[PDB]
Amino acid sequence: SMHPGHLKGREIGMWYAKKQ
DNA sequence: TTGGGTGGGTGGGTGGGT
Repeated sequence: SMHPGHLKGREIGMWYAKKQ
């Protein structure tokens, strides 16, 4: 409800690698 | 043959690889 999760690859790593 | 640890693992492996 806050993170993508549906992303695959650097897509999610560059979306918020800052975890949460 | 579909990224890498020049990002992290109280994001996850019902996402893929080193």
